[PDB]
Amino acid sequence: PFQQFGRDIADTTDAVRDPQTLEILDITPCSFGGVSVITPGTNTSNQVAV
Amino acid sequence: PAYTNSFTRGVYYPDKVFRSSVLHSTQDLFLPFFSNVTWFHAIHVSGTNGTKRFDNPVLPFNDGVYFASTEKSNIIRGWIFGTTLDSKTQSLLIVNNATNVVIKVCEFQFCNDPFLGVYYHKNNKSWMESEFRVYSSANNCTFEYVSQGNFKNLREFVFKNIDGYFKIYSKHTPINLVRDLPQGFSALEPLVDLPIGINITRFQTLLALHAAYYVGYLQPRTFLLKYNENGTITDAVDCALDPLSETKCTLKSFTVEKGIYQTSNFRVQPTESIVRFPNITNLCPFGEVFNATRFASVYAWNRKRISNCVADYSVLYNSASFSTFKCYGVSPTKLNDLCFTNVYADSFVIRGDEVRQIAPGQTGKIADYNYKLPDDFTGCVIAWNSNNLDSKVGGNYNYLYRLFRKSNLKPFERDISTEIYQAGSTPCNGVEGFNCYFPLQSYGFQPTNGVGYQPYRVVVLSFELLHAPATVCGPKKSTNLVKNKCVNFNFNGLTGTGVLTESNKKFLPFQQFGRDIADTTDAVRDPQTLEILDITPCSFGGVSVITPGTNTSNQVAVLYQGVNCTEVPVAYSTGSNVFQTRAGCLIGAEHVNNSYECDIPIGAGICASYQTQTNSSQSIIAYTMSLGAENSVAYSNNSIAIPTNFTISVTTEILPVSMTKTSVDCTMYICGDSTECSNLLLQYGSFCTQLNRALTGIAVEQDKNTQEVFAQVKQIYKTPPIKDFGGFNFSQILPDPSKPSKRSFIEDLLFNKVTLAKFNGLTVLPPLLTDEMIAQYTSALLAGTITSGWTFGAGAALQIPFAMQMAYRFNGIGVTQNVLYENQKLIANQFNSAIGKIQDSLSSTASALGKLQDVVNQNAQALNTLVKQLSSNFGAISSVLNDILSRLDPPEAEVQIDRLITGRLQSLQTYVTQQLIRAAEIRASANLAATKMSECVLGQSKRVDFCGKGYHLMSFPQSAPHGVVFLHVTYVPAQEKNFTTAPAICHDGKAHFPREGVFVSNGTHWFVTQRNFYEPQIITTDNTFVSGNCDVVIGIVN
Ligand SMILES: *[C@@H]1O[C@H](CO)[C@@H](O[C@@H]2O[C@H](CO)[C@@H](O[C@@H]3O[C@H](CO[C@H]4O[C@H](CO)[C@@H](O)[C@H](O)[C@@H]4O)[C@@H](O)[C@H](O[C@H]4O[C@H](CO)[C@@H](O)[C@H](O)[C@@H]4O)[C@@H]3O)[C@H](O)[C@H]2NC(C)=O)[C@H](O)[C@H]1NC(C)=O
Ligand SMILES: *[C@@H]1O[C@H](CO)[C@@H](O[C@@H]2O[C@H](CO)[C@@H](O[C@@H]3O[C@H](CO[C@H]4O[C@H](CO)[C@@H](O)[C@H](O)[C@@H]4O)[C@@H](O)[C@H](O[C@H]4O[C@H](CO)[C@@H](O)[C@H](O)[C@@H]4O)[C@@H]3O)[C@H](O)[C@H]2NC(C)=O)[C@H](O)[C@H]1NC(C)=O
Ligand SMILES: *[C@@H]1O[C@H](CO)[C@@H](O[C@@H]2O[C@H](CO)[C@@H](O[C@@H]3O[C@H](CO[C@H]4O[C@H](CO)[C@@H](O)[C@H](O)[C@@H]4O)[C@@H](O)[C@H](O)[C@@H]3O)[C@H](O)[C@H]2NC(C)=O)[C@H](O)[C@H]1NC(C)=O
Ligand SMILES: *[C@@H]1O[C@H](CO)[C@@H](O[C@@H]2O[C@H](CO)[C@@H](O)[C@H](O)[C@H]2NC(C)=O)[C@H](O)[C@H]1NC(C)=O
Ligand SMILES: *[C@@H]1O[C@H](CO)[C@@H](O[C@@H]2O[C@H](CO)[C@@H](O)[C@H](O)[C@H]2NC(C)=O)[C@H](O)[C@H]1NC(C)=O
Ligand SMILES: *[C@@H]1O[C@H](CO)[C@@H](O[C@@H]2O[C@H](CO)[C@@H](O)[C@H](O)[C@H]2NC(C)=O)[C@H](O)[C@H]1NC(C)=O
Ligand SMILES: *[C@@H]1O[C@H](CO)[C@@H](O[C@@H]2O[C@H](CO)[C@@H](O)[C@H](O)[C@H]2NC(C)=O)[C@H](O)[C@H]1NC(C)=O
Ligand SMILES: *[C@@H]1O[C@H](CO[C@@H]2O[C@@H](C)[C@@H](O)[C@@H](O)[C@@H]2O)[C@@H](O)[C@H](O)[C@H]1NC(C)=O
Ligand SMILES: *[C@@H]1O[C@H](CO)[C@@H](O)[C@H](O)[C@H]1NC(C)=O
Ligand SMILES: *[C@@H]1O[C@H](CO)[C@@H](O)[C@H](O)[C@H]1NC(C)=O
Ligand SMILES: *[C@@H]1O[C@H](CO)[C@@H](O)[C@H](O)[C@H]1NC(C)=O
Ligand SMILES: *[C@@H]1O[C@H](CO)[C@@H](O)[C@H](O)[C@H]1NC(C)=O
Ligand SMILES: *[C@@H]1O[C@H](CO)[C@@H](O)[C@H](O)[C@H]1NC(C)=O
Ligand SMILES: *[C@@H]1O[C@H](CO)[C@@H](O)[C@H](O)[C@H]1NC(C)=O
Ligand SMILES: *[C@@H]1O[C@H](CO)[C@@H](O)[C@H](O)[C@H]1NC(C)=O
Ligand SMILES: *[C@@H]1O[C@H](CO)[C@@H](O)[C@H](O)[C@H]1NC(C)=O
Repeated sequence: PFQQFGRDIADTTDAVRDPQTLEILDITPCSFGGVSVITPGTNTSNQVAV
Repeated sequence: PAYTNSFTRGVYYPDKVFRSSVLHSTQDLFLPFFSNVTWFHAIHVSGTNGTKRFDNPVLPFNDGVYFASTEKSNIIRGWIFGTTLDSKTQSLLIVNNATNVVIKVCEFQFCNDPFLGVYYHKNNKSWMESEFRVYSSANNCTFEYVSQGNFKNLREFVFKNIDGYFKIYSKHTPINLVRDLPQGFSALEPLVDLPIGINITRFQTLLALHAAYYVGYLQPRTFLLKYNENGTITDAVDCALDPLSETKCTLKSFTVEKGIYQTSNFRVQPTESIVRFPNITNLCPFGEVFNATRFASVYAWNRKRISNCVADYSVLYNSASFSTFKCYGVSPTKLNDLCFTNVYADSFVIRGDEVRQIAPGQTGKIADYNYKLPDDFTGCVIAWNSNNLDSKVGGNYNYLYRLFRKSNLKPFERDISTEIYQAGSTPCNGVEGFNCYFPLQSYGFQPTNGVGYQPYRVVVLSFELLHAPATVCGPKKSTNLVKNKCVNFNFNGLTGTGVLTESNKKFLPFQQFGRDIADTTDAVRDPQTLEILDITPCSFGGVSVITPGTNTSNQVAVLYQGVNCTEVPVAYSTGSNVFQTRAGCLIGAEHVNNSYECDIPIGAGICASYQTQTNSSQSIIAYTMSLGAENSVAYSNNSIAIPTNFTISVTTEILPVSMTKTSVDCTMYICGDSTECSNLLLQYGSFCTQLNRALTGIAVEQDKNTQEVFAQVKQIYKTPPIKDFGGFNFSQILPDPSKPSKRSFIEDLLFNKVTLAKFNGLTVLPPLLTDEMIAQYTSALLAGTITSGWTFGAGAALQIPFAMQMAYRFNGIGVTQNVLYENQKLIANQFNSAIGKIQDSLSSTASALGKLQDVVNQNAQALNTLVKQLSSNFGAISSVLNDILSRLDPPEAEVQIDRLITGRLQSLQTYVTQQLIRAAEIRASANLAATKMSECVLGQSKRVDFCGKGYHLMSFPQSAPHGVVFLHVTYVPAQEKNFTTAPAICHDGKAHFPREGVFVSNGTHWFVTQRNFYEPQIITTDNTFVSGNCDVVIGIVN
């Protein structure tokens, strides 16, 4: 009951609480990064891959 | 009186924050632990006796107070929190019972202290007989709010104030124990925080006038805070309280282990600052000028330049001979030690009414034609009247003044010229009168005039702030002589902290300063006397605290790094125990004449430890550092020793093989979906483009090292499930068929030790080989070194029989397969025992993984940095700068974000510099690991003593988070067979030897053997061949 905000070991927001009703919650960042292109040599064809 | 101290209680939650399973050395306002507190007996009298003075429990709100009285009826109601209570501050009233409160903030002008009458036939909650006075003041109500007896509970409350807003903390802990101060801890949570807007300096309790009890204080300390798995305050430790307080603070652990730890440096404060100057005023024109025959007039005010000297004007003030020592622009005080460009001595005579005219902004005939002070108002008035020193009967009008001119005098214009004045039109030519009068008149003053119209002795000082050198400076305040004690000195410009001791040099007249080889302040010469001085910074050094692990008790210790004892706040396990040595002013450790083996060196050769000694025990002992003790094995010219035994000990020295392969979304890291920040960082461009380039180069370089050190052959190999060796087996390292992944137990113990460690751009690139597949490799590597062995080098898993695989390994340090073939069963049994000791140590001594767990520790710590310099906000007050950008006007926001982003680029270049230097060190380590796997696992190097401590017999890879263990199987000799020896034997009148062999007899027979084991044989021409001569050989036997 003494909790209004949250954080975690690495000082990152671990949980936030709806301040109008009390239910467990977590925050996991959406994409976790990552945009790269696995394409073969452009001397070869243009069939791309992501 | 009685002054029993309080327990570890007195704490509240730091602020409006929650954060679980995590420790914090958070800075806020706390009651010091174990500080002496009161035991206030102000309790009621009884019907027949029970009397006492019964004075009031009163301790002013010194930064905060802790309340720990365990009543049994709680008749105390008032909680008077007023800044002063003297009818001028809104004293908030608090009355408490079972968790509900009424609130009022009225003033207080009570009598004595608001008191009641406790008697018979009354007093539980109601009266039926009234009494119980409640009201004593009513002026304003600026804020308000409405909601066996053996120690059933405790009503304790901590009170603190920040920014005016006040936080009540209450927690009615059930403490049935009737013994004493409960040796435990439980914090206090805040119900209502409300902004009274006034200081709190005093709190006082309701009483009456006509058994545990505690009340303490608060100081701006800072605590280590521990929150349990369920997330609540359980135990806390200070920083500045004891040496172990700061030990825990700098290690952020309730379970600190033994060692020295940097805490701070004892910035020994200088006792006094030594102000000093030349010996005398050095010909100041002020002790000689005032007594003069006659002054000059105002139009002819004298000019005696002041320079190349000092003047002490304070002694003039205390001579009480000035009618004015007030300065305009500058102040007469702080005119002493501050000096100006050019100064002049001007002596002359003014009128009392013309004392006004000589002042900034003041006008007059004198101010118009006789003297003007330029509008850069930096001037003074110093004078005294002359009715007693320049009085003359019949009066003196020799003091004149100019009275005709067209405009004002120029700055500092002294005019004596008699240029022909003509305001009018006609040339006067002797016709003088209307519009032709002479431009000179006198003053015509008598001694009998008023003091204003009386003569004045006036000397004014012109303090011009010109571009020329300033050479009229301040007075003397020396006699601050200092010898061998740490002080500050001030030789008018060149300073130095520390001591001023006579030194062994000579000095030169033109010289005044000093220097040294490093071009820093070394010696100074007294301007008032000739003395060959020295200056040395006060103490510096350091404060590295020695202590055993906090699993052991709180016997604390301090150390001063190589500094003389000049600070001794010492006060039967302890006592007057000062001992200075080469380490410096060591404290809290009895000096020991003997020196056992060192554990934790502290500086210059001392190791303070925590062993036990017998005298009639447990204390901190130090000694001059050593290693074990001295050893003395006699080293003749014909004596050897050779081991009849040995050990196969798998020492575990490990190597960081990779890093948490973090990338940086440079723009997004700096600018998490923010428009102008992204724009500006793209405009800066090249910076984070090459930072990303460098970190990608990191990623690729360490995963290619990961490959070559593991996929040395890209062809994977899987260990056959047929684990059959008769004892040589690798149960807890070889993959277990029944396990989920094909790891083994030691991997499990490594993994569950990830207790040392993605929202803020900490983009964790997955390893090219994750747990399961990095294990796939490492298992393949183990399979290769157990089955294919060294021939794994060239892409072909050329299997070899293992029983001869470690035979060739032993030959890798020149050990013939004999000892293996005759001891392999035991060799394997103690191999398994060594592995079991490894697992037991890694499950029982975390320092066994020490350096790798540490390197992972600062990997995570560097990531946490990268996160937390966003807190290092440089002048902003939010983590991500986008809201600061939104907080200012888009041009003004552009301006502020300019230098926030420059600081952020500073942080970027910093972090990447540390990451690159880690990359370099870990890259050398990676090539090291490659060499270990290659020259040490894919074979066996004749390269001695690098595959872990001691020799190398075998080495095994196995996964680790961003690392990899190497089971350094070292050969270490055990026995000492110290019988005689020689270079060779002249058995044929000439030297003898095999490809290599020491000739080491038993006396009974001559024995020849290797040089790492005792496997002797007799001299025989088959092995120990014949070469050399017996002509000049030294130490040989006939
Ligand atoms: C700044 O300028 C002032 C100007 O007066 C100097 O004051 C004089 O300084 C001299 C020497 O500097 C003083 O001579 C003193 O001699 C004493 C020895 O006593 C014998 O000799 C005297 C000579 O008359 C006999 O009468 C006497 O009976 C003895 O036979 C010393 O003990 C004195 O030492 C004191 O002063 C020096 C600094 O001068 C300090 O370092 C010492 O610790 C000690 O305090 C001194 O040498 C003379 O008496 C002074 N007279 C006056 C009127 O001041 C200052 O000395 C000068 N500043 C410095 C640093 O020299
Ligand atoms: C180099 O150093 C290592 C350790 O640093 C040594 O390892 C030790 O090896 C010795 C070899 O003997 C071990 O000694 C033990 O002796 C026991 C004696 O038992 C005999 O005698 C009793 C009567 O006293 C009889 O009842 C018994 O039947 C035997 O006739 C042996 O029994 C021990 O054998 C072990 O295995 C058997 C298997 O069944 C068990 O039953 C036993 O209980 C026992 O566990 C063993 O031989 C000694 O224990 C080893 N050290 C350690 C720490 O274990 C190397 O030997 C040494 N090399 C040299 C050359 O000295
Ligand atoms: C964080 O702290 C919380 C509070 O301390 C922890 O809650 C614990 O949860 C357990 C599990 O239910 C409680 O266990 C017991 O409760 C019984 C009551 O018995 C009666 O009611 C139960 C239903 O609850 C019923 O099945 C029985 O037949 C009875 O009808 C008590 O009698 C037991 O003594 C015990 O209290 C705990 O009470 C509660 N903790 C306690 C003891 O404070 C929570 O789990 C914590 N989280 C952790 C550990 O991380
Ligand atoms: C604890 O104190 C509070 C406040 O003094 C009490 O709350 C009020 O008590 C009065 C009687 O003293 C009632 O008339 C009110 O209805 C109560 N509630 C309010 C004002 O909101 C409370 O009764 C006290 N409880 C105990 C056990 O002493
Ligand atoms: C509060 O205290 C009064 C006394 O001041 C209690 O009165 C007692 O009542 C019991 C009856 O249960 C008598 O046996 C005692 O002799 C009384 N005490 C006297 C007359 O001094 C009252 O019961 C108490 N009430 C509570 C709720 O504690
Ligand atoms: C290696 O050999 C030893 C001894 O022959 C085996 O030790 C067994 O370990 C298990 C572990 O749970 C015990 O339950 C057995 O009692 C031990 N002794 C046996 C089976 O005789 C070990 O299992 C072997 N490991 C491999 C991989 O073969
Ligand atoms: C080798 O050392 C031995 C002893 O350490 C030497 O033998 C004698 O040593 C003592 C003291 O060192 C001398 O007083 C004797 O004169 C030595 N005797 C001889 C015959 O030298 C020995 O000299 C050393 N050198 C060699 C080549 O053996
Ligand atoms: C395209 O490539 C043809 C064959 O080269 C092969 O494929 C490339 C991708 C490389 O892997 C190379 O080592 C292989 O041998 C060429 O015949 C052709 O000329 C190339 N066309 C270009 C380069 O424009
Ligand atoms: C507690 O008692 C000790 C012993 O007399 C005393 O030195 C100390 O000053 C006391 N603490 C106070 C008065 O805060
Ligand atoms: C009553 O108690 C007080 C305690 O302050 C004590 O001094 C006094 O002697 C007691 N009365 C009698 C008659 O003993
Ligand atoms: C204490 O009083 C000063 C008076 O100048 C005031 O400025 C300050 O804000 C007060 N502090 C608190 C916490 O009310
Ligand atoms: C603390 O832990 C070390 C670790 O081995 C141990 O040697 C020591 O005996 C322990 N002492 C106490 C008091 O727990
Ligand atoms: C500390 O004092 C001693 C003598 O008390 C002196 O020899 C030593 O040089 C001093 N330390 C330093 C750093 O000068
Ligand atoms: C030898 O023992 C004495 C007795 O305490 C001690 O004072 C002295 O410092 C010791 N000497 C050394 C070199 O430790
Ligand atoms: C081994 O060294 C000791 C000296 O500690 C010596 O007394 C002994 O004689 C030596 N052994 C042999 C066989 O010479
Ligand atoms: C030396 O000779 C005796 C008698 O043969 C033997 O018992 C002993 O083990 C031998 N020692 C060494 C070190 O060779």
